Amino acid sequence: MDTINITLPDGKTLTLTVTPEFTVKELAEEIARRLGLSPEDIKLTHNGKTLDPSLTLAEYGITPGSTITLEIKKKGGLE
Repeated sequence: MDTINITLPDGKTLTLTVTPEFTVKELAEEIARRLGLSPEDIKLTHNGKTLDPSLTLAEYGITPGSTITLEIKKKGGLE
């Protein structure tokens, strides 16, 4: 396996390729470019734990062919 699935709040899924040389920040900027968003707002969550952009994908122990869910934070006003 070399492809991964990413489930967004819209309900659809996207297919991207992952490598041990790619970082969490790099992989996030690639997928975000197609959706028109910023990497500083999207957070990757796996097994209940979140992934940091400073670390690597091979440090967390992630493999291709797994299910990943992303989340985004929205702001309206003060109250």
